[PDB]
Amino acid sequence: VLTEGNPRWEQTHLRYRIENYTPDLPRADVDHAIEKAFQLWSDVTPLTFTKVSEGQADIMISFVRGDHRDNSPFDGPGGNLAHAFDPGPGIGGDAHFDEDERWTNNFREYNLHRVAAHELGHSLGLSHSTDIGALMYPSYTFSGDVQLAQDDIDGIQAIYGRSQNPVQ
Ligand SMILES: CC(C)C[C@H](N[C@H](CCNC(=O)OCc1ccccc1)C(=O)O)C(=O)N[C@@H](Cc1ccccc1)C(=O)NCCN1CCOCC1
Ligand SMILES: [Ca+2]
Ligand SMILES: [Zn+2]
Ligand SMILES: [Zn+2]
Repeated sequence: VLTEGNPRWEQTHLRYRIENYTPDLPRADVDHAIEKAFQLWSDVTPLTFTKVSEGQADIMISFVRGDHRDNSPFDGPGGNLAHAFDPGPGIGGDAHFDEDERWTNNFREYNLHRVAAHELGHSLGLSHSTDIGALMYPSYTFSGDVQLAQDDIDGIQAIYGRSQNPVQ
């Protein structure tokens, strides 16, 4: 079961920029994990996201460590892995990834795509789920696959509406 709060982007076409990259995995793997995480939400709602190299983007992603000037510092390896801000200007919608963690793209601890998809749901306005199988559950889990559970479909669609088009 979810628990939704309030703020939500009053525009269906957002833009995002990936400020920097983890030296842990190739640039293309980072770009693609982020892209694929956005693609999940886009599959069930009328939202659209566009990667931007520069200019004003709505969602700014960055890998940071410890105190990164936003009043909520990271803790090093383990524990807090990342965090995103709910819809709004400035840091609203932004997502920071704890650089102290090793970011992977497989079963090895801390699959970037699995954490990014979770965080980005926050940037859209999603609260957490109680359902241990949903994507918005409060702690990291990797079934080997990352697809929205009913809880996630329901929570996000309640805010933005459902898609018209099928999926794949
Ligand atoms: C679900 C995850 C993919 C993401 C999750 N990230 C955040 C955690 C809260 N971080 C955070 O910084 O919260 C306050 C905040 C929120 C927004 C902006 C600024 C500040 C979230 O999704 O709400 C996380 O780091 N969770 C940690 C656990 C944790 C939770 C909150 C705070 C600190 C640690 C985790 O799963 N880490 C995996 C290891 N463990 C640790 C022990 O329990 C079993 C899981
Ligand atoms: Ca950490
Ligand atoms: Zn931060
Ligand atoms: Zn969360």
